[PDB]
Amino acid sequence: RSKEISIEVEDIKDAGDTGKRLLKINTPSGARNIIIENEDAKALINGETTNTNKKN
Amino acid sequence: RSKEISIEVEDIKDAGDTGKRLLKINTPSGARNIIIENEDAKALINGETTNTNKKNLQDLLFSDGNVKAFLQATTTDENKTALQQLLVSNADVLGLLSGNPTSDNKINLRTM
Repeated sequence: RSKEISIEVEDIKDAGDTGKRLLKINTPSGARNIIIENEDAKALINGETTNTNKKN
Repeated sequence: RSKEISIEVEDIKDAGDTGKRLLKINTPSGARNIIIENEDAKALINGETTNTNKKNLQDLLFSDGNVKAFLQATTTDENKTALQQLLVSNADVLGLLSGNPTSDNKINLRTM
């Protein structure tokens, strides 16, 4: 009868929507895409800014 | 096989690598260390920036190189010429600010 019963993210009944997205994410870039909504701030944190991002 | 299901993070089969690291983390600082890969951006968010972090953040924030030199408080004579042009529109006054006005600038500055 198995040994571990590896649950999945959606089995965690009091996890939040952003919380489940973060738990599923594999890389730091993916996490930043979830967490940072302001596109200019995200661009700064990614070290990749256009002239429009810089002005903003 | 059953007492209670006090599962652990690695029992969650479809959790991602970053997702499991975040679920295990205890503090906001730890979470920021996982999520933010750019060291200059992480330093800004932590409110703890070196002069190198500041210069690198200025590179992410501003496109104009003459403006960037001004913000670093280190300007060449070429940077100064360009910055003068952002600050003053009169061509004869720009001649004066250069320290080397042309003959025409000199005549016009006296008239002025």
